[PDB]
Amino acid sequence: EDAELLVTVRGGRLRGIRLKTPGGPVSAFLGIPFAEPPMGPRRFLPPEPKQPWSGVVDATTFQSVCYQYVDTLYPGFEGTEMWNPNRELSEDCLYLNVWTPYPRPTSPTPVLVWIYGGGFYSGASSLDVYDGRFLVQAERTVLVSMNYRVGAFGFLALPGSREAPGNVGLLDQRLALQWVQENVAAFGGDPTSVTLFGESAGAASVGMHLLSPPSRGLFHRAVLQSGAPNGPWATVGMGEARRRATQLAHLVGCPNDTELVACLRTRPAQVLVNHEWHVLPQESVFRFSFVPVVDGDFLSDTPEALINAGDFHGLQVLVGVVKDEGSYFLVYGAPGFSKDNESLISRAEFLAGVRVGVPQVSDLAAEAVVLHYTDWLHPEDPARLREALSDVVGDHNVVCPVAQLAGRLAAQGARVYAYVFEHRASTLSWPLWMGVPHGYEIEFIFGIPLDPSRNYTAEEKIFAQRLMRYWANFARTGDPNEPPQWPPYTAGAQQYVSLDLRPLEVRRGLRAQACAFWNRFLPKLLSA
Amino acid sequence: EDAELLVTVRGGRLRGIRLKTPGGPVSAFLGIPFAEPPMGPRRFLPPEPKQPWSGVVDATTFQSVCYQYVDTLYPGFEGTEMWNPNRELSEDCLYLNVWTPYPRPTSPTPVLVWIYGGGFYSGASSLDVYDGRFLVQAERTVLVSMNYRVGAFGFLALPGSREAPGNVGLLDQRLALQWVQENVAAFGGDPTSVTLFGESAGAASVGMHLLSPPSRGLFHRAVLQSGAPNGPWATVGMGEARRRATQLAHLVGCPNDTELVACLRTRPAQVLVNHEWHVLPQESVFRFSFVPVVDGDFLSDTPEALINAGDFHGLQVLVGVVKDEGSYFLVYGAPGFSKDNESLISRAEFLAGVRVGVPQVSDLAAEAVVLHYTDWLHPEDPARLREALSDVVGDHNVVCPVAQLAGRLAAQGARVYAYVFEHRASTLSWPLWMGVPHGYEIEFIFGIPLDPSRNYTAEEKIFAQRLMRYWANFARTGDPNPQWPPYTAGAQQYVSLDLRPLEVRRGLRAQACAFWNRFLPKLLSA
Ligand SMILES: *[C@@H]1O[C@H](CO[C@@H]2O[C@@H](C)[C@@H](O)[C@@H](O)[C@@H]2O)[C@@H](O[C@@H]2O[C@H](CO)[C@@H](O)[C@H](O)[C@H]2NC(C)=O)[C@H](O)[C@H]1NC(C)=O
Ligand SMILES: *[C@@H]1O[C@H](CO[C@@H]2O[C@@H](C)[C@@H](O)[C@@H](O)[C@@H]2O)[C@@H](O)[C@H](O)[C@H]1NC(C)=O
Ligand SMILES: Nc1c2c(nc3ccccc13)CCCC2
Ligand SMILES: Nc1c2c(nc3ccccc13)CCCC2
Repeated sequence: EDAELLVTVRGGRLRGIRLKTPGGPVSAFLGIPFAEPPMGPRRFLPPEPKQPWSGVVDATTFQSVCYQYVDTLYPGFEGTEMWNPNRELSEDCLYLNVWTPYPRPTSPTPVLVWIYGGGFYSGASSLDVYDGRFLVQAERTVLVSMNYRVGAFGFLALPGSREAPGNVGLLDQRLALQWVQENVAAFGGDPTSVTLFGESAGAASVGMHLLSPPSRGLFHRAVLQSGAPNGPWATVGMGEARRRATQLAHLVGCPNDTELVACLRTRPAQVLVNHEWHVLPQESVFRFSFVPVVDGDFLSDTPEALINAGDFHGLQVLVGVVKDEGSYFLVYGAPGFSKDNESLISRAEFLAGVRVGVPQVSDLAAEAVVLHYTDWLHPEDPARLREALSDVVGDHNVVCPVAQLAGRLAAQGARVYAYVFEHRASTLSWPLWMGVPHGYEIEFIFGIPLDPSRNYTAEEKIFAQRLMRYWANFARTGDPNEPPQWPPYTAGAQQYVSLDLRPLEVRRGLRAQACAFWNRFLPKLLSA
Repeated sequence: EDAELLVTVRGGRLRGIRLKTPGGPVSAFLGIPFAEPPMGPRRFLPPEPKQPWSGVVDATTFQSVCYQYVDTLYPGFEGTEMWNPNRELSEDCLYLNVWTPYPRPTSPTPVLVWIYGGGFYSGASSLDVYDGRFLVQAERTVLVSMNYRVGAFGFLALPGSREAPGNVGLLDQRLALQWVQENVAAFGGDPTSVTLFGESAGAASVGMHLLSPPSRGLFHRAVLQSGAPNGPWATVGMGEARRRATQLAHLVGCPNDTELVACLRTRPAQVLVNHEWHVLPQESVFRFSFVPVVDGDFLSDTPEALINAGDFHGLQVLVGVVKDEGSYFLVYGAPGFSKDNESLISRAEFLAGVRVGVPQVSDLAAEAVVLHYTDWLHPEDPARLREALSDVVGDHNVVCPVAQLAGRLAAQGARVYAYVFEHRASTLSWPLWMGVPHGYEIEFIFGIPLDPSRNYTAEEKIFAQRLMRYWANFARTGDPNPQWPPYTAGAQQYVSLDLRPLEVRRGLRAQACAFWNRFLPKLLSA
């Protein structure tokens, strides 16, 4: 037996596996339990640490995915299946993974912690596209990813109740981050240089760990990719959380908060998932039923409030977006859209879709959106209309939330780096009109193009290697630049770089004209 | 006696004068009385027609300027003095002018009727820059201009009262237009082809005649230059009109409407003028105390409602703006501005000026303006800020009202032509940063460059002749015609007027004017 694949952590002994890379061998420890299974009476409760075990836990394959809705819109389509669970669903799912160089490192090695996205209703650390092996081998880091509860199992909140307090999925993450502090050295990781990185809801979660003091001592640097804690989708108010938890109970035959959660706990997990989307107040895209709740505990104020009031000196942050953040979401409810035609919508469809992409606002607010995103020299051009609705959804949900976070953090002491990821993968199966859709920079950051079994080009492999260098430099030093150069983002100059097969190009403003509308004006209108 | 300079109109006999022009003689009848002098007990009342006279009235010079404020911000500066009165002030001012070719045409000739602007508080047909002689001698048309009462004397309104009903300045205009129908033939004019054209408030008045049926049988075609009846400055509501009338009264020592107007009539005209600007509710630019009031009589609804609801089939309209409508207005009250330095304002000054240029709106509305006119990659560039405040003032007060007027008329049956005038006159004395300011296309329409005594270039003279042809072509055919296409709500085509040939372009500040015409009203109701 290979001693490099035996590790003792505080709970007990683990047996790992050796994995091949086009470069060298990597050690992987998959399916390490870090919490007690949140089953039965423990559904909806904060995670409790994993009791220690005798014998040797076999950490040789991915454990199960937390219960979640499965995309069925395009059965068999690679563009959606790559995000669907690739292991059995279980509520017994709070496991984490460690990838480390082979043999295990000598000296403390810098640690990357990955938090997956998926709108807080979906995701898993087992997905192919989050494979740690390439970053570990190429950039000599230790990489940890964790599963955390999603949907109602992670974020159903009856605020004030002991029985369903909310944010427990967030607490899953924190527990994993605590686990990393106490055990990562056993694998050669340096617990004093831990960098959090995530995408979609994972980037929102990274941000929430920045703004929650108990989490803030658990890591040192942050990367937020196409997501932010201040997005209109990433948090919910106490009342709406209570209304949504309550409508779910009604939809599954339930039933006193205690009597209500008690009844929810007797229902099969899959039953809750089947009614997940029906709790939403409105037909929408880019809105999700059970997300983090602002109740004064995990988040003492709204993420936007906490950003504006924070002393962020001594923090380095890497943030960015892809070119076409909003595109794919349109085929999940915007009238006239499809992945299978050109989606050249009519003006009436555009106006309809504006209410789907910016839900729950006054008619005045909708008109203000229609005003900003219309070219009044071409009010009915279908191609321009498709592009504008994509820009509405992308600006409203990702780009302008991210721009606000970056600018406020920068103006309040943080060193910020910003990127726009502008390369469309040669392997992409979504239509060409979707551009670079939300999420399709992750495969390059994780180095997936280096897999020979996959058919990327020679330039994409080099591109992936550049990206891994940028991210790893940021982890080690707080600066993505190699020790043409990538400048910090400031509230004034608003400089960012474009990542593609061409060399770095520095540009100004993350959609500054649009994001003035969403960040500066539209809040004021909504208060009157 | 010269038989060409005697005309008989329904009131009596008139004696004219023969005028020299660079291109030949022109007959001019200047100072024809068309109403009884609105003096004494007739201050504030509708004009009453001139009663006929025996003998021969000498219509040989411009009559008096109606009582108005005189600009003193830059004493002696031609840029302001050229608009100030060039005759004595009097309430005895209701005279009009007729220019006609020499000898008088023997076939009926199409008529252009000019209404001057000046914010409804100032102006005169006497001004050099409205000299009719050049248009007449070049395009063989008959040109008429009239004086109309301005300020309180033309537009002070206590709505509902017979003693100060308001809009009497407009009725002065209407009376002159009635005069044109009964008498223009006596000079060779054709009362069946009359084209109204005006600028600033004169353009807004042209529009109000389109939207009031009694005026609408008195002309056939319309030209609106840098002004429109739907502009935020061109009308006022009944209540606000009454509030300003009443404050003006209080400020000059006057306590019953008939007793209030009675007391106002005992005040010297100059006393009224001195207190004109004090009734304005707010510090502002591009706002004027006494303007047309929407009271259901002359205007049965607001100019927007009447436009949006009107069937305009069979109407031809020529409309347009200058390049920099808003620029000069800023040195009259916007913080940091001067005609004498570059006025490279600070952002703090910019934000202040937005409240002066967009007066009487909610803080929310003010913010909506700041959003659309800030470049958020250069939020504090002084030059960009200067250019942006100019655009705020010009777009809100002129460009977008005219564009709204143009598009709605086109979409409901009218043939519309639109222009942007982009030539800065060689003679201009306003600073270079103001561009082509509001009003500095008029001299080219009237052909003033043909005056040899004035130092225009040979290219400006050719340019002036080209413009006069366009306007006169529009007057005779309804079509100014490289070809100048109709303005429509979809394609929104307009032409650029400068020393280069016609260039067709799209949209009268379409992105900005969607804000002012489509969105901002909705925001102001909630
Ligand atoms: C441009 O000038 C304005 C106006 O100042 C007037 O005109 C100048 C040419 C000069 O004659 C000044 O003395 C005049 O007062 C300047 O704005 C003024 O700033 C002063 C501060 O000293 C202030 O008291 C005034 O209220 C301001 N005037 C207005 C109308 O707001 C402006 O600073 C000058 N711009 C420059 C120098 O770049
Ligand atoms: C594009 O597709 C939209 C969705 O229609 C669905 O998908 C297409 C491919 C067809 O199979 C259709 O029958 C399905 O219901 C349409 O609503 C939209 O009109 C289409 N746009 C076009 C054809 O230009
Ligand atoms: N780009 C993404 C898509 C889906 N889920 C995702 C989850 C996380 C990050 C990107 C994603 C499901 C629908 C297909 C697109
Ligand atoms: N441009 C104009 C100015 C004034 N009056 C005007 C009147 C009509 C048209 C343009 C004008 C008086 C102030 C100086 C500028």
